Amino acid sequence: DLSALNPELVQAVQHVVIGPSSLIVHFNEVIGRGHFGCVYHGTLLDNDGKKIHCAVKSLNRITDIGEVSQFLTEGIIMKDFSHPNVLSLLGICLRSEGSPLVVLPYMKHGDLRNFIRNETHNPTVKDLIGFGLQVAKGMKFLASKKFVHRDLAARNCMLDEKFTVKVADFGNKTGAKLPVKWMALESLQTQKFTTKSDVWSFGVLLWELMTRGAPPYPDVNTFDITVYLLQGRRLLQPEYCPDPLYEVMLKCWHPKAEMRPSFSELVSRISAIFSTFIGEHYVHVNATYVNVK
Ligand SMILES: O=C(Nc1ccc(Oc2ccnc3[nH]ccc23)c(F)c1)c1cccn(-c2ccc(F)cc2)c1=O
Repeated sequence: DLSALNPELVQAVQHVVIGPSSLIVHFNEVIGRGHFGCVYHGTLLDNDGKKIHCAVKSLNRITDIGEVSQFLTEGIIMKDFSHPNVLSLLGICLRSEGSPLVVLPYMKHGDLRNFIRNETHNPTVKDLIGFGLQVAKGMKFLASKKFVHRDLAARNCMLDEKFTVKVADFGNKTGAKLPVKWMALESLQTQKFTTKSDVWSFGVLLWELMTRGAPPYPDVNTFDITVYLLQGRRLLQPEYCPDPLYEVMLKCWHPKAEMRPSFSELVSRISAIFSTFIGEHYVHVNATYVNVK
């Protein structure tokens, strides 16, 4: 039904729409398979003189109407998400006899977590610190628009052919369903999300980077993370992590949310650490983290 939903709100879906003949969505070519997400290879015909390859995520036709909204609603968020360290949507061409569309630019290298784990790759201490700096830049931008991510993690970050990191979100709320291992104390306790709780999340992300994609707190259950922290615990210093960068992770996990540094100060602090390295140090994988989920 198009008569309709929110005939004054869902009008923004006008701009984000493609022309008559300018798209081809192959299903023999599958970008993957999420869960309730349409992840397939996709071909787009941009005006002309341009050949754009993208990731296609447009949902079924007569799926319903109340479950359809929640979708076209989240695709709109990216309307004004224009930063080089943030993912954005190419458009939404709603078919007449097919379905309404969605489009995300194609990322050659996929998800940041899987890239660092591949053994055929050889990142250095500088490479990894540089991936972290790039995430801090995107968060400083989202923070300024008063936008709260809620799920900052290395698996939600993307990587293209130039090695530019793009923050994104791969489309219950009590105990198990949420990302309890990336959450701040106040968040786990009261279930309310803020930018200062995005800072906590960023420090876990910096941990994943220096261990080359290891899982955080592998011995502790999600049901009891609050109890484990409240004893006075934090993740350990990785082998290939610089002293000063560990001091920064500790600051992101400060007990009082208002004492944590801002994304602005993080960008500042991390660029200095970065600037003192050349690239003569290789990071190898921990045997004990190897083959662990
Ligand atoms: O539908 C989203 N995202 C998404 C992310 C990755 C996806 O998979 C690929 C895309 C391109 N190349 C690939 N190669 C292999 C896999 C792959 C993919 F299909 C979709 C999305 C929706 C709404 C809001 N936001 C959003 C953005 C910034 C933000 F900061 C928070 C939320 C999103 O990200």
